[PDB]
Amino acid sequence: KVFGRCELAAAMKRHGLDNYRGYSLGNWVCAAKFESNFNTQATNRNTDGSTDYGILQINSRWWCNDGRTPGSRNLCNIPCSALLSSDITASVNCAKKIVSDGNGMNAWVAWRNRCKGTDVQAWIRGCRL
Ligand code: NA
Repeated sequence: KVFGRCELAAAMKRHGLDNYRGYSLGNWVCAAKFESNFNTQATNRNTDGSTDYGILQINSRWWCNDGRTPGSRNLCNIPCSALLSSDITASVNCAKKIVSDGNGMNAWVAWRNRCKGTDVQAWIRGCRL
């Protein structure tokens, strides 16, 4: 599924991401834009051989099981394929554990490089929330 901007904003809000760990909804929509372009089926291979899955590009190195990332963990206790679903529940549940891990949204390097400190409120501008 390719979400619309306000569509994803509404789905993240319903799943309790708005201001989760103090991160306004626009931070989460910004991160999704640059991680996945709002495509739930997005997958990208890392140099270390781990893969990033779904709207928030959650890494098989720690958070999900894909069966092909040696010495990795599955801290969200999910198959990585669950992060590609048109239903974002699994991605949002796992993102709550990642952002709780001590470094907030800096875990998403594209958030740090492209969203952090910017006018993230613009990402939810005009959305009926
Ligand atoms: Na893993």
